[PDB]
Amino acid sequence: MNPYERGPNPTDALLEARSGPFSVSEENVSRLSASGFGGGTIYYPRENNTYGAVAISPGYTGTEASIAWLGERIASHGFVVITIDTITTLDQPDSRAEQLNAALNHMINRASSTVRSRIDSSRLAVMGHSMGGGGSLRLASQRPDLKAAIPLTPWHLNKNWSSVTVPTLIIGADLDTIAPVATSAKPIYNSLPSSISKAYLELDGATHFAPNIPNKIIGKYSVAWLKRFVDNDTRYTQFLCPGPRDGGEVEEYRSTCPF
Ligand SMILES: [Li+]
Repeated sequence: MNPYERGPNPTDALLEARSGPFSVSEENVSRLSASGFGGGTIYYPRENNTYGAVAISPGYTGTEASIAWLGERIASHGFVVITIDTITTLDQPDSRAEQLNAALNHMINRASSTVRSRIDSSRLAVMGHSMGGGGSLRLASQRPDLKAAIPLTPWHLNKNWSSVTVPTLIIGADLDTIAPVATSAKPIYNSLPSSISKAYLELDGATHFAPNIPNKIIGKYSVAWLKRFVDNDTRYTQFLCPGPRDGGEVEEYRSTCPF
């Protein structure tokens, strides 16, 4: 029925494990190869299928090492993911929006034949930490063709992204003092309309930098959002709707369920 389904039927434990069910290979992107971004590493499933593609940007002063684990973990579930370095570590969100677009075009048009052939270039997503998260919002606003956006503890000058129609998962951190959710992630979340697919997930006991180490909640619901909207995979609806309990790693969850 759904031609884009990949991998076995999902369970909690499957989505929580450090690695998903697809075995993955890497392709190095040199800075000299990258036009308009700082290079990075492409993780892809070795199995010969087509998959959506995802570009992930780090945040201010951040390197790709800060987001590496999340690239390989998402890839291990059935996606082609590039984690990038940016042109300079001090680039601001709109510049990162540009580099995320550059990262997507590198994967689709510039990567080796082994990577390009595994990509359905009509199904793309962006993700970002902090200023990279504002990059994801800005490019999503500019590229309503994208199928998903996951800003992690995001910050952008502007908190009004009501013009975005891409299905967007905002992840915030309750102890975040650098992009406090009160002024950034939650104003960003509430700016998106009820008419689009969206959700807000606030980590419990979590600082701005919780996305930069392996985190089973971020891994689980990132994959779940990408499955539902990059792959149209309704097997994953049940993880997002009504979505995670509190009381235990999840402090708060809002959504426009049902999807
Ligand atoms: Li908390």
